[PDB]
Amino acid sequence: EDPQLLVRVRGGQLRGIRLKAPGGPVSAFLGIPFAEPPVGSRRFMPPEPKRPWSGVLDATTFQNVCYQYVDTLYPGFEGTEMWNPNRELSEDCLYLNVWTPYPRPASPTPVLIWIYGGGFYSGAASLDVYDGRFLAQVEGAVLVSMNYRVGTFGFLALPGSREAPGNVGLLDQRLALQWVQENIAAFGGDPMSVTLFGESAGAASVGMHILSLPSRSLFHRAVLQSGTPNGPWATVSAGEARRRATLLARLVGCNDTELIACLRTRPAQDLVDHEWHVLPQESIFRFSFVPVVDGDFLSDTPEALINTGDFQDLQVLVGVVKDEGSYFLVYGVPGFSKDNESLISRAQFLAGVRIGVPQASDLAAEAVVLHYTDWLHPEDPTHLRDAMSAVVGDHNVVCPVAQLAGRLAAQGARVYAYIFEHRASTLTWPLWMGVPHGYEIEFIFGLPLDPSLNYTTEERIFAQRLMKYWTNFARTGDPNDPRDSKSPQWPPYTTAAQQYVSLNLKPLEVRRGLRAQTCAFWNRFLPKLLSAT
Amino acid sequence: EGREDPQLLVRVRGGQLRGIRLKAPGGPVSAFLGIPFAEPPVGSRRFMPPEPKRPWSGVLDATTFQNVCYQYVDTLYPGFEGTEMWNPNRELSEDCLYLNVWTPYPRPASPTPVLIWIYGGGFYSGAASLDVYDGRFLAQVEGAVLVSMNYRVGTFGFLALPGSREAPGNVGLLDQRLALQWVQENIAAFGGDPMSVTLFGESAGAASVGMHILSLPSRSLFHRAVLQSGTPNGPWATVSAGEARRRATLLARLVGCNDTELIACLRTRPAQDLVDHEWHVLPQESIFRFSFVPVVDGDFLSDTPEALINTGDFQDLQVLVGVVKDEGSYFLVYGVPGFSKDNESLISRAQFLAGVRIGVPQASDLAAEAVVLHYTDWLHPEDPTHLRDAMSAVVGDHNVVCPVAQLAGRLAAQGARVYAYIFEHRASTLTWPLWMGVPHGYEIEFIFGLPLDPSLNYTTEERIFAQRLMKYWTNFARTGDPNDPRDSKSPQWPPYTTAAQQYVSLNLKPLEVRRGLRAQTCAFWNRFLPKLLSA
Ligand SMILES: *[C@@H]1O[C@H](CO)[C@@H](O)[C@H](O)[C@H]1NC(C)=O
Repeated sequence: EDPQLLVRVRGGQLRGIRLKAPGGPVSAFLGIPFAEPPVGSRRFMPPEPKRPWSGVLDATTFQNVCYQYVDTLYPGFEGTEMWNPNRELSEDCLYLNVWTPYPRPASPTPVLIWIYGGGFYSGAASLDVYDGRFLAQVEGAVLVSMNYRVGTFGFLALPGSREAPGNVGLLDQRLALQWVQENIAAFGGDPMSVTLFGESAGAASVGMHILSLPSRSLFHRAVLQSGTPNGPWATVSAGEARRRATLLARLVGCNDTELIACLRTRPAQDLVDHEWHVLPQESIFRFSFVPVVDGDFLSDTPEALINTGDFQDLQVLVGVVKDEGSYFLVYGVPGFSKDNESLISRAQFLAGVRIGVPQASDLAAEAVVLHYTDWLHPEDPTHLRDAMSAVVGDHNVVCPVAQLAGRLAAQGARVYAYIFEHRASTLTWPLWMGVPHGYEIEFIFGLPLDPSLNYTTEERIFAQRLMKYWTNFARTGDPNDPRDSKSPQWPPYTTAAQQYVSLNLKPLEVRRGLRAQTCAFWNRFLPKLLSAT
Repeated sequence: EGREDPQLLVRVRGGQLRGIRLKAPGGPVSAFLGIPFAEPPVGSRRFMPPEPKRPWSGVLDATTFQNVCYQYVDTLYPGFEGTEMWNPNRELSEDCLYLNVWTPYPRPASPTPVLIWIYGGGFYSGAASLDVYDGRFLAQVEGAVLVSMNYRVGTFGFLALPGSREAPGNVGLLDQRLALQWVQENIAAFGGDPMSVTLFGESAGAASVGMHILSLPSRSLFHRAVLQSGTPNGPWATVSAGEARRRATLLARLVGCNDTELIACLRTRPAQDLVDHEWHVLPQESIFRFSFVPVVDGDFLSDTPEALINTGDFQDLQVLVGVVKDEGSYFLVYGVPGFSKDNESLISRAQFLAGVRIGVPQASDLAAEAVVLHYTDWLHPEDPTHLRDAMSAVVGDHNVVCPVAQLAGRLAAQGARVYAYIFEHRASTLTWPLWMGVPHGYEIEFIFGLPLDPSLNYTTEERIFAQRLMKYWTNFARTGDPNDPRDSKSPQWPPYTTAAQQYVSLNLKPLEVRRGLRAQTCAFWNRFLPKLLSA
């Protein structure tokens, strides 16, 4: 009974496991319950604090992954499977993991809380890419990750109802943050220095915690990687959530109270079966059950909230990867596949745009096509392919991120921005997808430090660099190594200068304007095209 | 005759002409100036088609330029060369339908290629007698027969009651067509080859050239065409029949006036009255808009130029087209608040938004928003220098550069041999400020070879440059190809194609080949903006 692996939290005792990281041991506490299992009558409902437990709860193993769609587009392919559940599915999934240095830190240590992506329909804190051992070992970071409900279970709302208020997945996260405030000191984490970080939907979730007052007392800093609360995909209106919930119910054979009672009687997989048959249009980067603008958790739209919010005593790190949109195209854009080079035609491109920007009118779609057509090579297949990728990445990530960075900086935040441009050597996706959505995570988490993963020496040093930026940010609100001069400084992002840095194998390069012209098209023009028409 | 220079006595269909031996730098040229090609379009003939000049008797003196067609005289900057060079340089009179011929001296033995100049001036001004249209250098240095003609401008050439007998519109264009006919019949008298006639013109001259391309009865009258910074298509060169009716009726009201009764009243008005009100008839506050322009009459122009270039068969056609670096800069001082020749014209974002409304007077709110969006540099959205240049670009692109791209594109796609240029050399003698760059109209002096006149103070490189340009142009006139078929050292000027979109830079440096004529930006004006404005 190693006394370093034995901790007492408000609910009782836990016993972790000593895990091996390349440069030494780390204490891991895996599958710590933070909520009552949200099962039976508690499906679709807000989480409640886990009741205390007797004796020593075994926290040496990852708990169940929340009930979700499992991906089958490319069975047995590592590129898709790395995002697939790696533990048993179960509605009983409200668990969090903690990694600390071994021995557990002597002084209060900054806490990083990870919030996975997965389009609000999938994900799990237990994937290899979110492994906290390296950050814990190399940087001395106390790292926390939590499971939160996804799909219908986390996000199906009948807004205004008592039994499906919506945003419960987000409340799952909030409860885990609450859990951190109350318990992390026991692990030698500093509750007064909690940085949230997340990618894709996890990034949108971080952004919603920024935009939701009761979350603000629970962290001091945020990192949003390739995702935002604003933009086309991260939220739906009350009216729209009701409609999909209503539609899914009918689809599974089901007054709010009565409708929800019936949904609660259905096996999990039944709801997941028809999850994807509620989207209003054929569309990539669109997700059935996502956070709802409820006038509660989110008092207004994220757009409204970031335009008017006061972000003065807040530090934010935000960024994107070089090819945000490539990944998504192979999920229903004709002409796109991982298996060939996906050189498309002009016609495939116009049809592709109606899917990538599914909310767009004929006119708006035309505006898009005409903006993204390189007019010197109008029908070049490489150009059209790369442009399709760009349309989707810009619409869904880069421009919402630029939009967020701008508003936050204008309104008092300290903002640091990046673009991630190193394609992992081990990437199993074809070359044309470039640096796809999500392939920066393994690097931030420090996976290349595991010599058995066959990442290049260079990639290992890169990963060390990134872990340093992220943890320096966690530590100070500033990603710069406060002992260094060689390698330029990472300047804050501002609305004036619009400075961001490229993250890749070369030293930091400062660039200005993050797709400034193209994001002006998305953030300023297209709205007007739809608000008048 | 008897004691006169035997090289200066020519006969044409209407009689005998005495010309004048002129001194050019490399030797003498024959000039026949002020040859009437039409009955004076006066009195009851104002607004009417030109009637062919009735034969005269005796020897017509053709040794001086004739009257300039009645027109508005620019006063914006009194004393200033930059504006005066464009102002009438002979008496203003409605009796102005004369033309000029420059040939070698002595006149060539074998028939030589004819270049016919059609001057610009927005269809409200111009004269074939301005110094920058001096045909002597092209005549002396390239052995060209150069012909230029006056055509009625403003109301006299373009006021139209479409459908009426007494003011059918496009008569200015018909003046041009009459001089083309005169060339067909008479040019061989001068050693000109009527079977090798190249039209070239700039701005409204270029637009004019393009309308001859687009109007079948003019097609038989020339073989090759040069359009300099102007096109029959685009937002300024034509008006709908309805809009010309509107402008003409309104002008009539303004001066005190059944179409017959109205036109008859207009004909009783002094010429100067019409000029005094010609600017009071435009629908919006605008620059690069002109009141009385070619009308889409279903006669001269059987459809809109856009429709005709979209669907025309241009198989035989050889066309040279291009633009100056800063097409728009000139126009900004003529009524965009903020802009002037006397300072750097650094403007505010506000002045930019307002300038866009004036520069694109046909744009709805959303359309203008799009323009502003497209031309703003979002790195420095408030920068006065960018905003100034952007304002220029907007006006330049919308009126000239993108029309030329649309034209070049359509013509190429439909059988034409198109050669394309961007002229980027700023005259060392330019009197406009530096910020205006290479303004609209400032390639003309080079094509015409003025720098060859050592009294004009052009640099030696400009002299060599002018010669180069004269060579490009007259080769194109001669062959349909601006390239020198010998000189293979010099980089070749490739045709412009939809595939490769090649055009050449014209400046002091040897030819450079570039691809795409503001391709991205012109897709906005040519492909997107129309679609917007269907909403
Ligand atoms: C050209 O230069 C000479 C220099 O002696 C000067 O006297 C003359 O006024 C100049 N003329 C022009 C065209 O400006």
